Amino acid sequence: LSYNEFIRKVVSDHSIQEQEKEIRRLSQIVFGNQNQLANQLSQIHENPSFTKIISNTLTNSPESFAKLAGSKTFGIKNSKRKQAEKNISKLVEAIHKYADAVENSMG
Repeated sequence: LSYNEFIRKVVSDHSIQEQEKEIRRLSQIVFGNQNQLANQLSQIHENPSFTKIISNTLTNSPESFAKLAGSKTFGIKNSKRKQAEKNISKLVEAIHKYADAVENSMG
């Protein structure tokens, strides 16, 4: 309702939106579905304290959520699979940034 408040909201809204976009881009690479983690994102949005649990699973057991993009044949990962794996770290970071932005907007 105040000018400074409106500015803070604009910036806050913006950082949320930019992370959502990057999460979609990275999810496409990791899982082949830019909305693969829609459930988890809305869960985090509702309660950002769930971010640690979800992030740990993504880091250590990503195929709990879905099969990774690409394939692995007799232990040999093709190029799509290698790119999927190499983007998990940045997907986790984007989810942490999203959670931080949501957590900050709440106050």
